[PDB]
Amino acid sequence: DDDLVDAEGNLVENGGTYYLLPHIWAHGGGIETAKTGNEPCPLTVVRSPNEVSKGEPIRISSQFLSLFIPRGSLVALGFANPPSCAASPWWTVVDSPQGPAVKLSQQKLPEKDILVFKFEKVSHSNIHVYKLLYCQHDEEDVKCDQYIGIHRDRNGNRRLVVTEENPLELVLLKAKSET
Repeated sequence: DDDLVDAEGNLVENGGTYYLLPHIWAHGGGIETAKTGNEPCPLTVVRSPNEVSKGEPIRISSQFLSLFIPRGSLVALGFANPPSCAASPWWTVVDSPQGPAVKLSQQKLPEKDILVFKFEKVSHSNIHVYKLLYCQHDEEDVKCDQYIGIHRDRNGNRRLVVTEENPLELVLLKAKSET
């Protein structure tokens, strides 16, 4: 086993709630939502610009029943307290002209549209730091070949989108609670 480890050195709990913080202190705060484009409400998943903000507590749920999250496990990521307009907490990835973007949804999605993420251990770190991969279909299965990074839009929103150059790198900090 090489399970996911949180920021304090304890195994990440499956289904538990964590703050998804940048490894580099100066790179902003935790994850939250913004209302962008023609969205009717906040459905865009973004990173807070406030370095002191832990952002929202995020549920990290494996495809398995286990207590912890094994190496190479696909996960679904969801807001413990999502905007009222989202039908569920879960993040999904929606294609667009500029590329896949991380969003919330106004309907309930099938598990195959939310179990699309995987954390990947970053080499050369003392603290457990992970890149976040997006896993598209291998037309029957799934393949995690793209990374999530940030794209600051003309309004300053630091949107989580599929990236090419600089994957974000996070540390998972356990939250006092979710709900």
